[PDB]
Amino acid sequence: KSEQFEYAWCLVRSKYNDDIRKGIVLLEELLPKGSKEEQRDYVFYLAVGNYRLKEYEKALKYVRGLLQTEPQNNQAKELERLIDKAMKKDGLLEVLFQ
Amino acid sequence: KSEQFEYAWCLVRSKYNDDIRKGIVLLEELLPKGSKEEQRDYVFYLAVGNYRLKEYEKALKYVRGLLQTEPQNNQAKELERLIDKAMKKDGLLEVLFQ
Repeated sequence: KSEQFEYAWCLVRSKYNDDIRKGIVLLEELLPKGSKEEQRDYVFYLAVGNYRLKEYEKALKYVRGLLQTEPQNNQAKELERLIDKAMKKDGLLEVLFQ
Repeated sequence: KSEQFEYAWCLVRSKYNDDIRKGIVLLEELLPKGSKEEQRDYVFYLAVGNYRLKEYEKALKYVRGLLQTEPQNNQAKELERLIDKAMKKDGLLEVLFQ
């Protein structure tokens, strides 16, 4: 189980979008199985994976879910601040042609 | 066993040089364990991993070892032709200051 995560961790790291989609799904499967601390890590990495796929909605959903339980996790705060920059630049680009 | 390779396959794919070094080592461990066909695949991927680490010597050692048994594997031939281009450009760059 602690190695089924390492696989998904490497997968959510990969340069190929398909390895990333596979990495999330393995993390979504490992999520109810997990412990308190394990779920906090899995959720963080699900936000990382969803962000690397421009799925910024779902990525913000996780990182805020974690930030409600851990308001002072600075790495979660930094990941939420990176999701906000991508979304506001993306929203600017969308409406550039009016 | 057929999943200990998938891990190392994803690892030898990664953007991080340390995940790659780990991926090779897992493939070097899986190499005697393997079957005929499995060893041919592992060796191919060891050449891929060693090439992505600029270890072009070791990468050529594998891809030629495979090419001796499989002279017509075109993917092994293409990987050996990519290792030759990297080495000849690298050798040109080394001696640019004379």
